[PDB]
Amino acid sequence: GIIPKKRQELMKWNGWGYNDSKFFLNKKGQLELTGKRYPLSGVALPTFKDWIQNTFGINLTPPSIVNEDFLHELKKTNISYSQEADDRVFRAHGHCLHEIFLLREGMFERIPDIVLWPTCHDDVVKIVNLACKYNLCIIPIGGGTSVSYGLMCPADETRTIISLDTSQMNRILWVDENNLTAHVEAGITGQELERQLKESGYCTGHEPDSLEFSTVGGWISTRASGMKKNIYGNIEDLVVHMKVVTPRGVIEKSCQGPRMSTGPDIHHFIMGSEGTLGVITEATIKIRPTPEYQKYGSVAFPNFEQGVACLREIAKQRCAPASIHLMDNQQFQFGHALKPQGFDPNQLSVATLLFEGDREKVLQHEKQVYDIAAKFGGLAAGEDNGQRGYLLTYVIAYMRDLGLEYYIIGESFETSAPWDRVVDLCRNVKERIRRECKEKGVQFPPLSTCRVTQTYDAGACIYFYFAFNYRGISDPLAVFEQTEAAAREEILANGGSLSHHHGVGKLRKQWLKESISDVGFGMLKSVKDYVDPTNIFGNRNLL
Amino acid sequence: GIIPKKRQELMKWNGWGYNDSKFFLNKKGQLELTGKRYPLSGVALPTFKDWIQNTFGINLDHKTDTPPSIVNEDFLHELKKTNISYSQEADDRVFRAHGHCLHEIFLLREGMFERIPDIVLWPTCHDDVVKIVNLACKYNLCIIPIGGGTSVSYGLMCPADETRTIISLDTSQMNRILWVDENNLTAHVEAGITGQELERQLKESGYCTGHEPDSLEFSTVGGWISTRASGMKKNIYGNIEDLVVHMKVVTPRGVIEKSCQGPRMSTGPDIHHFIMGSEGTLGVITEATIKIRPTPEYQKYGSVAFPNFEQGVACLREIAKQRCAPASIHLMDNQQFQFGHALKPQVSSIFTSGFDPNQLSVATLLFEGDREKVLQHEKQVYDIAAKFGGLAAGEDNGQRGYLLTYVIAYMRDLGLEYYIIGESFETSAPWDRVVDLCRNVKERIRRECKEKGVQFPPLSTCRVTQTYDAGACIYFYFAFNYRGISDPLAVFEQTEAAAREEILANGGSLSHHHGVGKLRKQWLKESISDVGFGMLKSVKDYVDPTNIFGNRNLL
Ligand SMILES: Cc1cc2nc3c(=O)[nH]c(=O)nc-3n(C[C@H](O)[C@H](O)[C@H](O)COP(=O)(O)OP(=O)(O)OC[C@H]3O[C@@H](n4cnc5c(N)ncnc54)[C@H](O)[C@@H]3O)c2cc1C
Ligand SMILES: Cc1cc2nc3c(=O)[nH]c(=O)nc-3n(C[C@H](O)[C@H](O)[C@H](O)COP(=O)(O)OP(=O)(O)OC[C@H]3O[C@@H](n4cnc5c(N)ncnc54)[C@H](O)[C@@H]3O)c2cc1C
Ligand SMILES: CCCCCCCCCCCCO
Repeated sequence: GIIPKKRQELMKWNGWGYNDSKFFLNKKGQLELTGKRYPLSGVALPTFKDWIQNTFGINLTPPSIVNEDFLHELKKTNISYSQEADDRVFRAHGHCLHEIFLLREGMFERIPDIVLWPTCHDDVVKIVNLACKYNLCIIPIGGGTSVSYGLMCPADETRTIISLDTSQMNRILWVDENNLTAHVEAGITGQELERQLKESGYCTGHEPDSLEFSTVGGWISTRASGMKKNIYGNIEDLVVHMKVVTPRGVIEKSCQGPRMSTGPDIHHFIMGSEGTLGVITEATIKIRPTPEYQKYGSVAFPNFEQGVACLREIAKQRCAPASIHLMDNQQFQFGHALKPQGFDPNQLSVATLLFEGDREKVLQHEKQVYDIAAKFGGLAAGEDNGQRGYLLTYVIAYMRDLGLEYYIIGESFETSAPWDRVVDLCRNVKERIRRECKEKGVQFPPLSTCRVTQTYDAGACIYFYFAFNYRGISDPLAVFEQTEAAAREEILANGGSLSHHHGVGKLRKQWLKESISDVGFGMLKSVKDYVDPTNIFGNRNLL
Repeated sequence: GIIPKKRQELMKWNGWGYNDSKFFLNKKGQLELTGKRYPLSGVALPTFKDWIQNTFGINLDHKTDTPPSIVNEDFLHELKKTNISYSQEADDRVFRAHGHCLHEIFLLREGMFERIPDIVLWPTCHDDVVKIVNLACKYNLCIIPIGGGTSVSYGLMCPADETRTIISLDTSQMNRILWVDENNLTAHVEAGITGQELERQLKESGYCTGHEPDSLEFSTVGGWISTRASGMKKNIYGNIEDLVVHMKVVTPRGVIEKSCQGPRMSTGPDIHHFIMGSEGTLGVITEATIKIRPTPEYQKYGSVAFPNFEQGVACLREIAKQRCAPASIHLMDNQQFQFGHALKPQVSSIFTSGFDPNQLSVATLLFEGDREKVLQHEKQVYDIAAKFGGLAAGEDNGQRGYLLTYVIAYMRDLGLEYYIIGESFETSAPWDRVVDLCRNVKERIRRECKEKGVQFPPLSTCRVTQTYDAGACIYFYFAFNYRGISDPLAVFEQTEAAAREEILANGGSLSHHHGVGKLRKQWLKESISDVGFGMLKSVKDYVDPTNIFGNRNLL
């Protein structure tokens, strides 16, 4: 769980995840994941090659510029640092298709000048003070999992850029059993956090698909949302306290009250601030007893529309299981071709379910969902379609790399939307993608798939996957980037949000002002100018 | 429920609630409420008098010019062209010069305010509010919004040295439901609508919000958003921050509004949270989208008696750990149990004063939802309560407590008639501090009162009113007979400030829901840190550069 300083040792320098885990062909011509890390690791997938082929129509460095007297004072602190090219390049990007393309086939315009590794809050304080005194720029990094250009260094930033890496600041400080909270350092990952709590009988239940690398400070910065938010909350519900180092000083509430009325909630000034205001160093998070029992389920529907109506009714009755997804036909089959070993199969849709809690509770809940689903032509579809629909959110980032080795570019994007817009939004957005690809000269209809991933009282989170064979297409990236901007326009035109959880970074900046209004934007600017008047936190996300 | 412009016609000008509802001595010499509004209205309460007497040491036989309107003539000329209703009448202005703190009421009964609004305006829509804010930029005016006037933090008090013309911008005529969306289960409303009228109107379509603060009869959507209001059934429905899905705000800089109605976003820091808790300092909230739910099938009341307060707390904690809190659960201490008891109809004899009865505590419970779920739930909660010595004290005690919430504020006026000053205050605290905080804060109150030369021990009681994962809301009530005391307001105000220190020192917050206003300003920086304070200031300075919104709450 602890990220070592030298990341490339165990992680891919040009891709998602670990070095020891990549899809290859076993000695039977079947796709299989390498290594021993996962459930699916070493598990052969007889059907997956046939799925790719049929679906896509295929066969199968800048110098370190640093002030010498700053550097001298930094030697005195004993904080570990690096000016090595591979360290700096590793931290120059997140996991946008664009950025991954560049790493494989080119170089970044700008990369951090030096990497620093504080181990505690006081080290962060020194670093922020040094950056004030010497006029440095700080971009914080935790997991490096940003999908929003949130870690990209601005091309024209001429100051020394410090990549402030939070990975060695990763302790559980205290677990409070009476209040059911855990106070942690911001660089701890989801994986390591859960491993450690579990040993004491607790969990956080915060499970973003990137939990392996993505950190507590990253979740707060980007307003992260987890797979089981229906039980545990999204990040804004989980956090009860935080400590933040800004150029102006340290933000921290004086007490750990569960809920306050003491003016506008300054925790909300920091959540969603995407590295632009300071460094979150410590956070207090709600914890829970480990669930007794878990069960997967799934449900088939005659079409997408009926499935959507069903999830809505589920949310209306306020009995969503720990997690419920709805997949459209394409994705269902994407998922179906992940197995080892009527209704109109064009439009047939599948919901996946995950229940957790005490056993007779789960079992009693499971019967309540199926009845509700019965009303909408849904029939129980069994456990293992359940399991593997989820593992489809979890390995996908491995698949994207595989895709790239065979001239396939793909990405995901998401929106939230009100319940009465979901059906039209999905249909119109998937179609917009097909139309744009045609018009740009893509020879094969792209993969254009969506799934509903979160329900709320007022609406849903919608996930989209988009991918095409770039065969005899001159410029594959830029076509892609244009198609994805068009899909955003389609999303906003259908009443969807700029983002549900990924965030804005530099990728969705141009839309922020209309989304939050001019004055809204102005309010954000005015906090930035007060807390960080010299713009030390100059990743230039959001504004 | 639509507030008329001239409030004093229906409402007390020197106290809480309606004109037709007050306590009095009936012809049998027993305390009774006049009028018909409440379930207790017109019901004799034989034992109340004794309790007052036993608890306060009074026999109950012993009872007890305005600033000119300064307004610029050309502004006034431009205001006439808008057709926005206004008044410069003294009684309209005095009405809107206060909330419901003890100190303010005392003043209304025995003196006059240093400073009251110069003019009252009644916009009926969002565009009116924009005209008024534009007019105040142009003419250098100051604006204090008011909705229900139920602030208990000095949130509405006009600063004495404010020299500009003060506009009391009254939102009571902005009260419509603009749309009820049944696919999305949301309602879009104008900010001036009251809890009571909002629910009444949703009910006709099959809906409710379930936000029920004790002041719902007067308090408003805009008000709730400004003060971060908390309602009794937040366990089911959420507090104000969970209920609001969208809002529209008018500021001197322009109009704050998100472009979409998504349930949840990651588009930077959530600007809704800049406006919730702003207490009138930034602009007028004009419109808001709120979650609604189908009207619950069935409601059920319950109660449980515990050996002591401590065991009761431990049970509440455990209910929260299993996450099966009823729609509402209150744990009241012994004194409050006994007070409840004084309000039953059975007339005792005049020669007449396995649980120990001056130690036991009572939790009151309310469940709502589908009949079937309610009943499983009820049974589940009692099973837990039993593991803590809890025995069901029955549904009539449950129903009684939940009715008495809306009549308690009328009791304070009664007390003031007989030389008794009292006030409530609240805090939120971590689970592991609740027991000590309650004990120490109550004991601090007694010590303070004795040391300030109060003859008779004060009423010093508490209840736990909300449970959360991380803690609880605790509600205090504090009251004493001030006969013989030289400076009673000063004594009270000093005691309440010591209780507040005693609260902070025991791990509790500055406020769970009443908020800061001008009453708790001195503690804010330390509560939120200097930089936290700094950040709020920077938004105020951007959104309201010339401090048009000049009630001076918070900062
Ligand atoms: C395969 C994959 C799956 C994903 N699944 C999910 C998901 O389920 N749910 C979800 O919400 N997101 C998901 N994401 C997006 C991303 O993981 C989240 O936004 C994550 O929270 C970012 O955390 P991190 O530690 O990697 O932050 P980083 O990538 O390291 O940084 C993100 C932003 O936060 C700033 N920042 C980071 N740390 C701090 C700090 N401590 N103090 C101040 N600023 C800081 C950075 O400067 C940057 O702007 C996924 C991404 C990938 C690639
Ligand atoms: C007996 C009693 C019981 C109470 N019970 C509760 C309770 O259970 N829960 C709870 O949370 N509170 C309770 N309160 C406190 C109070 O009702 C709440 O704080 C409520 O939110 C105030 O709303 P209001 O409409 O009366 O606002 P007002 O007092 O009229 O306004 C309060 C503040 O908000 C401003 N304001 C009003 N409208 C707007 C507008 N639309 N835009 C911008 N600013 C505005 C005012 O200028 C002032 O600063 C109680 C008060 C009393 C007296
Ligand atoms: C082999 C098929 C390629 C499909 C492309 C889909 C890529 C989605 C990965 C992005 C990760 C964000 O959640």
